[PDB]
Amino acid sequence: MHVVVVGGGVIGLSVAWQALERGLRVTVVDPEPASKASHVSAGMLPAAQEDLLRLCLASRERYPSFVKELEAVSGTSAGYRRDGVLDAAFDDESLAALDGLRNFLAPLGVAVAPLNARRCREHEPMLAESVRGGLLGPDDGAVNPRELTAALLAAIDVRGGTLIRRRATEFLATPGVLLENGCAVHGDRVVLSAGCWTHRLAGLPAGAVPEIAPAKGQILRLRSAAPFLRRATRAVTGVYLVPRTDGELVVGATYEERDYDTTVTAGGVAELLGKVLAVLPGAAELELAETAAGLRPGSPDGLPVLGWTAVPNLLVATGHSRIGVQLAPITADVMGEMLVTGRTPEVAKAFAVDRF
Amino acid sequence: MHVVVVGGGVIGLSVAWQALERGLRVTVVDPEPASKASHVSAGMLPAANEMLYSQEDLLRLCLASRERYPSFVKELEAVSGTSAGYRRDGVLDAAFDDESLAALDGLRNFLAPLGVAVAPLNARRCREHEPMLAESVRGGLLGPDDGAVNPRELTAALLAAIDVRGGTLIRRRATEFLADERTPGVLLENGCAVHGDRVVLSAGCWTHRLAGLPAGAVPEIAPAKGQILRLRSAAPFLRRATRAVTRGSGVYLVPRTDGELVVGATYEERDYDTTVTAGGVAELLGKVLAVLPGAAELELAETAAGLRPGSPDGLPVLGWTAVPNLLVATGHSRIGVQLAPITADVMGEMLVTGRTPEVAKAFAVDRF
Ligand SMILES: Cc1cc2nc3c(=O)[nH]c(=O)nc-3n(C[C@H](O)[C@H](O)[C@H](O)COP(=O)(O)OP(=O)(O)OC[C@H]3O[C@@H](n4cnc5c(N)ncnc54)[C@H](O)[C@@H]3O)c2cc1C
Ligand SMILES: Cc1cc2nc3c(=O)[nH]c(=O)nc-3n(C[C@H](O)[C@H](O)[C@H](O)COP(=O)(O)OP(=O)(O)OC[C@H]3O[C@@H](n4cnc5c(N)ncnc54)[C@H](O)[C@@H]3O)c2cc1C
Repeated sequence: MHVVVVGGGVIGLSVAWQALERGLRVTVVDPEPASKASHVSAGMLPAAQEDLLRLCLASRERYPSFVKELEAVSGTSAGYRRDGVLDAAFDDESLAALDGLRNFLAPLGVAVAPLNARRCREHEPMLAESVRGGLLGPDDGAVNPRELTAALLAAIDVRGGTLIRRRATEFLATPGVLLENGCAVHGDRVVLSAGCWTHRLAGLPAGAVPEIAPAKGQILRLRSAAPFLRRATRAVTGVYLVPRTDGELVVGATYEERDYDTTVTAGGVAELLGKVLAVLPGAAELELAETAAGLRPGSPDGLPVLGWTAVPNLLVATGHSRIGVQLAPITADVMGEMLVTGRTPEVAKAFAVDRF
Repeated sequence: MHVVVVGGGVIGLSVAWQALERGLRVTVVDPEPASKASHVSAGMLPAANEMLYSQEDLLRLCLASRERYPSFVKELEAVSGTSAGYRRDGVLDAAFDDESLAALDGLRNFLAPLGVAVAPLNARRCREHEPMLAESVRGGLLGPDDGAVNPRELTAALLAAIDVRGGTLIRRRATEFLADERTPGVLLENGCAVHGDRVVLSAGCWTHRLAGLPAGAVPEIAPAKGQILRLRSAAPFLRRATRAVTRGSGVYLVPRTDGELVVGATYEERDYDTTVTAGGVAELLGKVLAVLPGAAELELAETAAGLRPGSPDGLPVLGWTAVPNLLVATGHSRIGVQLAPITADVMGEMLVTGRTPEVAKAFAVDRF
């Protein structure tokens, strides 16, 4: 059977890859794959709503083997680091949220080591002395989404998946899509995973797909020749600080309701620099190498949108908002199953399209 | 006669242009003209400031350049058929606390004797001239006859003009000064040589680093790093070149006609480093958003960093060296765009007459 995946960010690429891994034939339609939210994304993979939590822990459990399998097929690196994740808090408010977080994670078998202010500074010398304590998640990490999507693209190629670099301009009642150049592509199944543009595809029957509203996020990248920070760090007052091996240090992110605007603004960059310098005062001399902005794919109730629509053979896989890099593997596994079996794995039932 | 100008930022391009205008033949040596401090520069053309209070000679140099700027630009656009991006809509000096409002009183008294139009403005009048100022504005001064230039457009014109008048541009690095010959010259990185009747060094903070210079000839032109940024809106955000002071620190806000808004600048001692840093950009954004809170929505379009050419005593270095037929024209530090015209006029005279105009005597090389 043949599945057409509309949109090729981290969510359609992963989905398309796993569909191939399950012996399906796959076409991905996207004029510029891995160019949007997935391009600017930080790739923090923090452990962290019961249903969503369960979805995240499953994706978490799966991440290591997902990456292993992907590198094997692709002969490429996905840039997955498992050096643990440091949660650092700097005031009463934030130190209390850590207690809540640690209590939320103990029952579920997630390694979480509480750290007092001192222990925090020993794990990360570059933290400001105002640090009040933290949590260490030694089994967690972070990925470089740019490397992850590059691998997904390589793997999809190796397995003979087709990539069409054109815009899907219309959905056709088997299902298919019209492309901007006039050519058409039908398949046995169609999967929409076009981020915050999913619901904007002309020809979708009213009510089929809910509004995947964009949530803007500005983000920046600093650099030093040698890495500045020891490991993926969350500093709460939340700012995400993700060191790459080559000296890049990602700093995200703003969360904003600005429709589809992706302008990098004085306000946003000032917000981010303010946070990083408050908790990493030595970051003052790091080079500001990049500033960017992307759109998170939302949903009317803030949770992912996975499974069948009321339109036969039309599925969706979107609305991962703040954590799609994190949810990418489980989403891929889940949609694989759905396509092959016709049934919806238990862990995904909460995110059916029909709930609206 | 033939003059070789080493270095082609705003100071050698202007100098070279005026030398041509005076019928000299001119060669400019610079691998990438107008690429350094002159590229990042804001182009504020302020009359005077706290810095000139205890510096009568420099003040006199600045006021002369100020007087000359309008006609300099007129003459340059005429020769070049190009715009230099000189705006004369006046300059707004805005203050935001007691400290800064008092410094304005001092500044207004400093400028009245020198024939500089300066209109005091109360907090209300400030907000009427510039609606985007924060409501904490405490009062200002308007300098209606002052303005600002876009250095990028100014150097483009200088380059066009120099071309039109048959000046030669050699896009190579001068690697060595050739001393002790009938005439002075420079060796280039590609091995070719260029002599002239006069040589003028105007290579910013690299001037003193040219191999072959006799010891003591040129003093240390030490770099002073400055980061600067550019914001943008489709329609202009700020009405005119604005200086805002608060909490004992200043920021320059220079609107261009196309919506670009320049915001400078940091002053830092980092030798020759021109890295744009988290610290520097945070400094600048902090200042602009404090006094222009609406600037939060503006696009951050560009960040940059440049090296100001300094001098052992902080004043320009103009005139002859102890090496015969070897002149210099550098060390303008924070205000070379402002001083560019007068510097050009002055060096023209020096080359043609052999004498040093009175206004420039204070900046002789030999003072060290
Ligand atoms: C600043 C920022 C930081 C983030 N940090 C993290 C983090 O640290 N950890 C984490 O887990 N998550 C993070 N996220 C979230 C995560 O990056 C996103 O949820 C995820 O990238 C969504 O993937 P997606 O493929 O659904 O959408 P996208 O990556 O936006 O991909 C959608 C694709 O659809 C395509 N498309 C659009 N219209 C059409 C059409 N008509 N035809 C064909 N194709 C089309 C586009 O070209 C695009 O490539 C972050 C997001 C942002 C904005
Ligand atoms: C951030 C910042 C903001 C500023 N804002 C203002 C302002 O608002 N108003 C104002 O008046 N001034 C301002 N200035 C000052 C102004 O930018 C400088 O004083 C002026 O640029 C000095 O220019 P210059 O031509 O001497 O040197 P530069 O512009 O540095 O030019 C020197 C040139 O020499 C060339 N060169 C170097 N070595 C060699 C070699 N061996 N052979 C050949 N060529 C060589 C270089 O390539 C370069 O093009 C600012 C400066 C900075 C850094």
